[PDB]
Amino acid sequence: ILPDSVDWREKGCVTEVKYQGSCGACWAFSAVGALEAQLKLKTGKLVSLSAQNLVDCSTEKYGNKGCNGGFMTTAFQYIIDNKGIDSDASYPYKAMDQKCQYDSKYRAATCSKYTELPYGREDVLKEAVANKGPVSVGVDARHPSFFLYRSGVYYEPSCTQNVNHGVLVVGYGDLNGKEYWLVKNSWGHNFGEEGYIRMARNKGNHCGIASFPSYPEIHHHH
Amino acid sequence: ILPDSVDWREKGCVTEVKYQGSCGACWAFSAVGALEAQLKLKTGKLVSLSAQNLVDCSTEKYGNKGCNGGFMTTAFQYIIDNKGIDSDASYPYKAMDQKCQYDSKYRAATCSKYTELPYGREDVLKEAVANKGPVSVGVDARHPSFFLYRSGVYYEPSCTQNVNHGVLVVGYGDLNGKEYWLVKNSWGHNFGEEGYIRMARNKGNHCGIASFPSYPEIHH
Ligand SMILES: Nc1nc2cc(C(F)(F)F)ccc2n1Cc1ccco1
Repeated sequence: ILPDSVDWREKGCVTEVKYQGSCGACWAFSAVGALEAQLKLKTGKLVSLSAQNLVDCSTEKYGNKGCNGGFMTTAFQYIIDNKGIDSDASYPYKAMDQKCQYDSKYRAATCSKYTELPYGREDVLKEAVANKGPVSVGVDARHPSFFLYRSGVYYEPSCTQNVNHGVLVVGYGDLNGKEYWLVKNSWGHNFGEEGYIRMARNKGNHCGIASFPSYPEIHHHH
Repeated sequence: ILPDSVDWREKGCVTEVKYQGSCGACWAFSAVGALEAQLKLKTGKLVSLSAQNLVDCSTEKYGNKGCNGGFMTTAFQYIIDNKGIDSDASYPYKAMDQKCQYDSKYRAATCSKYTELPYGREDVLKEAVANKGPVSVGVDARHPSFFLYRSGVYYEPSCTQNVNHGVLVVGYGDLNGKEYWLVKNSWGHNFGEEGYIRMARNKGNHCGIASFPSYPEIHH
């Protein structure tokens, strides 16, 4: 039976909010945020993983376009196929397309698989957020109400299920009975509530938050 | 000689900042803001003009796509061709595509002509803002730095001269040695400084602000 509220920040499973600047790397930040939590759960160590490693290395054979966008699922697939991802410390974020510079010497995490949740199932997304960890999702972020959000529970009647922005669901709850998803963005600590947005939950897959969810798992490190 | 600083809000030539919502009508808000200023300068009365009238009626013939974007200059051409535009009060903004509902009986303004300024010429834009009125421009707004802007003079190293968002230049000045354009947006009061942004001026056509400037005129 699921908790009424979850916040993976309280379990030490969520790194500081990142700023993607003028590079469309939301998909890469979403993916490494999902994997960071799995690394903490497995090892007890919270380590920022390299979004830049994904931008530079999870490219055309993964359907991804670096600063012009990508899939969280095919990011996880790169990490599986590459047998690792570098720490952010070793392979820092530059907000631009670079040649691949992955070095196994600075590998900080691996990925053995990823799980894709069923389209528009907010009940199933709630289970995965409670029991597995933070979940990579897409939202429709193409609304001034979204990018000028300051606080409270975001609800936008003009929102669609056509997602265009990769974000991380790190919990859920309710604010005076308005249910929400707790979403970590990569627009820096000045966006929203110190980089987070609470987005309407159980309002018909609002902004497509449950449209294409996925989460990675870790098997071996050595 | 041109003034050091200009602000057309000081002459009562600028309406309230509007909120376009989820409809890409920035081109329409920019076009009516530039015409609103000429209407005040002509009649002495400040009247908000119908961005919706443009979205609905300045369509295929003007290369405009309503909530999917358009051009301030072809909007001015619609007003010239149509022999008017309704007030915002008579033809309210709905943030969606609708059938043309223009009615000459609620006409609040006309347009006799529009002028397009030369590409990249911040000196010529300054002359127009000083001597003519607010100028419709496009900027490159596709930068988190732009939509997160809170105060000061916006400078983005990643900005390009490929413009995508219509806005209105209502002045210029110098804040702490940073030259700026004073820009009215259509993202409501929670964007920037109560709906305005100061954008870097004389920094090589920053964010394309002087790429495609235009202003309308009224004769009667
Ligand atoms: N002339 C002109 N006005 C423009 C307005 C916009 C804006 F998005 F801000 F509304 C973007 C481009 C614009 N151009 C250039 C052009 C020349 C042929 C096609 O487009």
